[PDB]
Amino acid sequence: EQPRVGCGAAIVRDGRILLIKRKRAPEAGCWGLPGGKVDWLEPVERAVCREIEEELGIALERATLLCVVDHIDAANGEHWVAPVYLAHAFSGEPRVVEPDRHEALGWFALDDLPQPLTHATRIALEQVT
Repeated sequence: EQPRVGCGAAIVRDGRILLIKRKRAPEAGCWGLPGGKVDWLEPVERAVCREIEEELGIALERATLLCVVDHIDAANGEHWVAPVYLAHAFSGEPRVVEPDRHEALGWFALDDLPQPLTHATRIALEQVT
């Protein structure tokens, strides 16, 4: 019926980005930015923090707006619009908190990215560098 609101985080340290590999559709088997849906009555920035905490077990500090991703896929019947925030700083150490949803995690150099990447990640990366 109508477009849904998502969000994401581009977590970058030392010219490397933190990517997580999805097990489940959509975009199953792709490496991508952490993120997810914004909940009813939740500010978008509190959603980025919560969702990265839920997925990676870390707490973002000082995340700034980077871009907005259109995820339009008429064939599979979905439309998400997803603001993506850049973060250089956080507390805790990243881990796959939910083994049912993700099966790998890593720091990758922006010139040597893994494949395949989620659409959201390709668009985000065109902004960063």
